[PDB]
Amino acid sequence: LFKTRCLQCHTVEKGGPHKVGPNLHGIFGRHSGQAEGYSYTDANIKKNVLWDENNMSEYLTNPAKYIPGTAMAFGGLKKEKDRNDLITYLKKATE
Ligand code: HEC
Repeated sequence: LFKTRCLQCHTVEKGGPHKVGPNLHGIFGRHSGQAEGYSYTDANIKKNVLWDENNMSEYLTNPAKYIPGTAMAFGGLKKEKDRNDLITYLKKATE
């Protein structure tokens, strides 16, 4: 899932040297995009959007990825239940 869904930017482990989406590492009592990313440098962290929830279930279930209200163009994925397994994997990795 994560491998092709949401690998391009993100990671989950290791290095986080560069670029992209830094790794989420744990979405179960997180507040915003918070990791050893730098990158939240002008929004989300200041908002402090709590990630331990129900609205997230929907927001992550859909190709939308946003507890804070909004949007879409991660971009025509669609479907089913990729998030379920992903959040499962993060549970096993984190919890
Ligand atoms: C590359 C274009 C991305 C894809 C594909 C997905 N995400 Fe993402 N995400 C991306 C970045 C660069 C960041 C860091 C902050 C920023 O916007 O600069 C994020 C962050 C998140 C977060 C943390 C909360 C936040 O920072 O807003 C979550 C919970 C998240 N992303 C989830 C997520 C999921 C589940 C995706 C597909 C199933 C996904 N993202 C795709 C960049 C990109």
